[PDB]
Amino acid sequence: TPIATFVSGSPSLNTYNATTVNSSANAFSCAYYLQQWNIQGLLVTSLYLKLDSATMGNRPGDLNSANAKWFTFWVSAYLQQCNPSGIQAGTVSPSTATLTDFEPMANRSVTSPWTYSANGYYEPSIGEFQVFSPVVTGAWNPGNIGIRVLPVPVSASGERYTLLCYSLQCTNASIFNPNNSGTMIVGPVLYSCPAASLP
Amino acid sequence: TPIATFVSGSPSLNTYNATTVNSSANAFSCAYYLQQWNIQGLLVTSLYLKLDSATMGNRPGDLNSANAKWFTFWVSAYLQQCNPSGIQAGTVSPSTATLTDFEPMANRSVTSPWTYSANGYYEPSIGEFQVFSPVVTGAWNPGNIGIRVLPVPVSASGERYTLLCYSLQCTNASIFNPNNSGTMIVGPVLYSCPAASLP
Amino acid sequence: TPIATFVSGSPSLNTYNATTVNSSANAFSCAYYLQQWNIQGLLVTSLYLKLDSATMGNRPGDLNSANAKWFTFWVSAYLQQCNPSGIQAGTVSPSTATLTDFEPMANRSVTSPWTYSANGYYEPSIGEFQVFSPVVTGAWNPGNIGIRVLPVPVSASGERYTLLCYSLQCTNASIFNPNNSGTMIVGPVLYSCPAASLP
Repeated sequence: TPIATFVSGSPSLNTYNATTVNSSANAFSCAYYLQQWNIQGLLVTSLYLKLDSATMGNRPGDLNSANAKWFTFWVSAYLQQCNPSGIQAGTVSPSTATLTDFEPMANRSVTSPWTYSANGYYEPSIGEFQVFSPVVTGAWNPGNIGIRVLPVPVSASGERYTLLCYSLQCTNASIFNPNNSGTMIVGPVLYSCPAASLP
Repeated sequence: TPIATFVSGSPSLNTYNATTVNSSANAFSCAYYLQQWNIQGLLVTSLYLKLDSATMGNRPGDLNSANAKWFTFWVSAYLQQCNPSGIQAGTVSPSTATLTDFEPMANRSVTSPWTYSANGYYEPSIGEFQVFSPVVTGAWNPGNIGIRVLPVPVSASGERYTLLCYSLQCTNASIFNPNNSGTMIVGPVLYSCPAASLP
Repeated sequence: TPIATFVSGSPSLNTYNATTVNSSANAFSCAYYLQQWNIQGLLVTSLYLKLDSATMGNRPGDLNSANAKWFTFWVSAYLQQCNPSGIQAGTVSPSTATLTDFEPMANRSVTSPWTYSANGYYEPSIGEFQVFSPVVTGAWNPGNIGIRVLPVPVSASGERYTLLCYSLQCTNASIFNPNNSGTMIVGPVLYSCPAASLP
């Protein structure tokens, strides 16, 4: 068809099956809801993200860990080969489309790639910047969330993949401090870029 | 079809038949031009807004009223049941589509709803933030317009609707002061989010 | 078809065949990569821009020239009649579409037009503002790039055209100072607005 779609994640944001690594290299479980479109070669991506002190995992309490403000989330079309944030199998429409139809076209501003790890922290300092106010509860007080978002080339086992990288940038240290209970939801974050291929 | 469209409002921005309520709970007539797309479940909305001292209505001159800087505009797909800003009947294409095809999908970050009034002021403090420089004339000097925009759940008579809420945030007090004559146009403001349904 | 596409420019950003004029009225050669969609009357535009001290042309070294921070780039659907930035012939799909299918609908906030020159500097002070961090090399240190982007009406020989205008706004003076060698890439800059016509 001229238009293909992909949907993945937890509509309730109550299943915490993806992964995000913060600037102190600490890995956490998170919830997400991902909706994507490939409209004749234009990739449109909608993303919600949620963290919850009760499900994210252990928060180290050393000063550096507790004061972390940035964390990275990766949307991938390569769920087995290059999937650092653990995007789940979802639903592609129509049946003749395949998830690789949702790869972004290569970023023409960046050609040195990130070497993929399962728990490595990558911090982009280039690209588009958006600003969100999050929905927070409890003692969590990150303030505004800045969002750096771009396609990034990623190398894994001699292959190159372009993924979508989101750097979520809290104004305040708060959510990675183990003394503070609460939750945070951000979205829907919209991002468009050229797709690698036509559907 | 895979794509449906809706167009409503005043192309000239010279018919002032919609309504906006400002932070002092004062209601004003405004002009708008609304163009929307439902592209296989992706809702894309383009909006222009205009205020004119000569057509907006009486501006109370108490300090609180005169110093108001924020005002809220509502795009609705429910023109009879939940239409706080008075969006006008328009044109849906194709003929097999219906305006409810333009409801946004529920915001997954917010589930406590706004109780609809015809003249109630609602102020979102969550969601995406955009920045526009307005087109102004006369003594109107709002400066930059910040725009908080998101889908919001709205309760009316036991039913729930998701609307698009725009909070337009003047840098300076100016346009609600009855001593100042002039006009302001902002747009085109673009906003995308998932639609509730496929066309 | 319901969807038409246009692609033009240098995928490598290594062919410098377009033109940008900066705030000191100095003209430079630049590289670009332009991908556009007309989705049933919605115009979506993706743009990369690159400058390189080695290919941009002579940089005057008077204080005013060297300290220039803003420069304007024009995306046009009128490659012969109104093409101030020198957008190159490209590829329209399908074969039944024509490049004029990519004209933006008129900006409803602005009706006084710019008088086109081949080397005139136009500076918009109205419209949407985005923020990018650029990819830079060498001694180039512009810092963040603010981007004012909007459709603008342009008059040429009694005809009116709407073009897309991008004002790229460096934080620091740097890239127009002839003492500083280096390069800058910004993108992909995405911009949507209503199209003048259906494909």
